[PDB]
Amino acid sequence: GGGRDYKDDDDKGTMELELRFFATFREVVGQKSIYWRVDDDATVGDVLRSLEAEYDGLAGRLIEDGEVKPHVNVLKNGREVVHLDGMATALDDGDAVSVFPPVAGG
Repeated sequence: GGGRDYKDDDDKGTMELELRFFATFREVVGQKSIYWRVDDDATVGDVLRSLEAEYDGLAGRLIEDGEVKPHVNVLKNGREVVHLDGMATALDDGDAVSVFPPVAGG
């Protein structure tokens, strides 16, 4: 079989995630919570990787050097993945990835 099956219906193995945006990231998307369709294997890092490919207002500020970003507050089922694996935590179907832009910690 061929690759790229990032849709609903038929075999594809894509899951659906509630991507909750807050602060700057919220007004960029213009939406405070959405439901995206990525593959089941795709994790929080792939999600924000793809998010900038859509939104110019998210470009660069959600990826730093292949990880999420210093000071950016990104979450996963309410658990802020900056304290754990940001790029590849545990993303399953019906989940909720919450995101906040990088905070001035000095």
